[PDB]
Amino acid sequence: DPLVGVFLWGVAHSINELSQVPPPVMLLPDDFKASSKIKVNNHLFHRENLPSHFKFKEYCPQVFRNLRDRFGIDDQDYLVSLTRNPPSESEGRFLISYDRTLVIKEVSSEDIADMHSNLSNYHQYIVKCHGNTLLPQFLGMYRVSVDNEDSYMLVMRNMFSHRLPVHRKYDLKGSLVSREASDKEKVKELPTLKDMDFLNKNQKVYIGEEEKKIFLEKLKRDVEFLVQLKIMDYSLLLGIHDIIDVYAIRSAEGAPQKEVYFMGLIDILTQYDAKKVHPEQYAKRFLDFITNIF
Amino acid sequence: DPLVGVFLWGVAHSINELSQVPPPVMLLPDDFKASSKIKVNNHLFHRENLPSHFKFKEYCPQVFRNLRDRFGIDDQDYLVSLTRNPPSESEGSDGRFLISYDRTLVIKEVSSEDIADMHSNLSNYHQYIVKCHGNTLLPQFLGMYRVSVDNEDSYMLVMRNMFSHRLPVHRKYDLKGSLVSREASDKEKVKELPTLKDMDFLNKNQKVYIGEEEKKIFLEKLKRDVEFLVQLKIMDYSLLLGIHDIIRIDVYAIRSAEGAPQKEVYFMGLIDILTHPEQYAKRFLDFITNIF
Ligand SMILES: CC(C)c1ccccc1-c1nc(NCc2ccccn2)c2c(ccn2C)n1
Ligand SMILES: CC(C)c1ccccc1-c1nc(NCc2ccccn2)c2c(ccn2C)n1
Repeated sequence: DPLVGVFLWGVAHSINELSQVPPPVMLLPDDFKASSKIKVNNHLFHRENLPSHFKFKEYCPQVFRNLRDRFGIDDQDYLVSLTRNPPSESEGRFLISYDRTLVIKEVSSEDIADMHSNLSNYHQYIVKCHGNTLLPQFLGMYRVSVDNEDSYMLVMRNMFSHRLPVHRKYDLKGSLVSREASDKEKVKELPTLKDMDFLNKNQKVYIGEEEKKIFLEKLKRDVEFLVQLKIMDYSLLLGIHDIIDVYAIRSAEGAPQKEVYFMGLIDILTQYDAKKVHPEQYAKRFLDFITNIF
Repeated sequence: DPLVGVFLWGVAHSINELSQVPPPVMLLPDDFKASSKIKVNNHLFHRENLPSHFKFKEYCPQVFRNLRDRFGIDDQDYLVSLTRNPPSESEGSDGRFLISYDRTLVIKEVSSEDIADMHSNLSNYHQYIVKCHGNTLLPQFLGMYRVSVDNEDSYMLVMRNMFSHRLPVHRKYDLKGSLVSREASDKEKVKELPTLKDMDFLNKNQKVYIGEEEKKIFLEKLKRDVEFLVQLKIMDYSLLLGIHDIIRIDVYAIRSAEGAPQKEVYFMGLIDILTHPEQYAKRFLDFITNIF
């Protein structure tokens, strides 16, 4: 595909540019309004793999580089992960690094515009909690272009594992209205189940009091932050593996199952799928709901 | 300097793109109309070394890559030579003129009008080079670029150095064999290594002593080189002649004969070039055949 080829070229190009720049000690207001653009135009050359006209734009290169650092990702390992072997495509557009450490989700221009408003607060928040959050870990944000058709790509750390594959998968909002996976959905090998499917299966999460106190104190301040930003309609992604992964929690010793849990916050924007009441209230309902999965 | 920074960035960038492409076995007519352009534009990012706005264009990437190959230059060694260390500047050309740190390459700024002319003859030049197996007194063109910094485009042209990477030139002549007197000005002769001309050559009574075998070869080369320049309707070219007195790769170099009055090394090749002419050639050949 052209869009992926240009994307992988652009990542390689931008990481190389950044190796020349030394990392600042401190970000500045302008670093969050910054970009790097490249317009390439090969006439009667290179016919292989890339198109002859394309653009590539990295949003806030200094901020994303600092976020990669703060989430313990090295710029060379980031490049290796996205380019050394091609990413796989999952069901817009939604790709996983060969090594299954990273996720690349196509988004809309209006999504990029939303991301820009809160990137500064997000950065402050990340510094303040030392990269330790259930929120998505944003690693980079790009606009690849092919003949005046722009496509916005957004890279996040995978909330799921590089090794242990997910057997069951839930999107939990704690809605008053029925949240049920449709029949169309349940024909998939690993379908995205919802609130009602969770309650009907009588699913519980068994992790132990120490681990749970930590997880819920994390979720509380993550959610308080989302309220602060006047954001809502987020879900807890919950993946379960029946028998470095920053979102993973082992089953307690007492547990009725040898299980590993993967939990983090998501959105229509940040969902692990292709692109398709007051916020203080949404939070309280949401927290009640997900406090009762243990 | 911005222009050199962008130039060296572009060379590195263009050689890297070419490492992805495998070299064709055969060029096509389109390879000689081809180009690679890049416009970079960083808003609020990294006002350091490169500017935030610039373009870079490589003319005929496939053709210059084939020419580098045909003149026995490896694309990696070419990149190493232009970028590993910064080039030095000389001030004897009508624009910028740089020498690779390793003194194997020369980078001469030219004009848009020059580039337009030189483009039309690159195909015939390529034919000619294949036909003579890279072995010519003409410049060995290795690459051809347009770096742009603000509104201001500057066309750069890379050639193998006709002079040496080791043995430095002590004396230096530009010979046309003009009807008018060609004389170095007084301003000039104050320089450490001045560019002397026809009349200065004749007055100093300079001769070139190389031996009849080596001279027959050199003159048969110059004849077909010059016949080619006529074919291209080109004139106002000079023979560059540099001399190393033995008091202290090089494809243009010839050692003094045994019988010679001096242990000297000569560097000769054609310059101010790839674009009445029948006349210019005859005068030019007569003149330079009489330097031996
Ligand atoms: C806090 C949020 C992660 C974020 C980080 C950086 C910069 C901006 C944002 C953002 N994220 C959106 N959604 C994604 C989302 C929301 C909640 C949980 C998980 N993922 C947003 C907005 C504004 C409207 N929407 C829909 N801002
Ligand atoms: C065109 C050049 C400006 C020039 C004009 C008149 C007379 C001489 C020269 C000259 N030619 C050098 N190189 C040999 C060379 C030149 C061109 C192509 C290939 N090779 C020079 C310098 C200074 C250092 N070098 C190495 N000047």
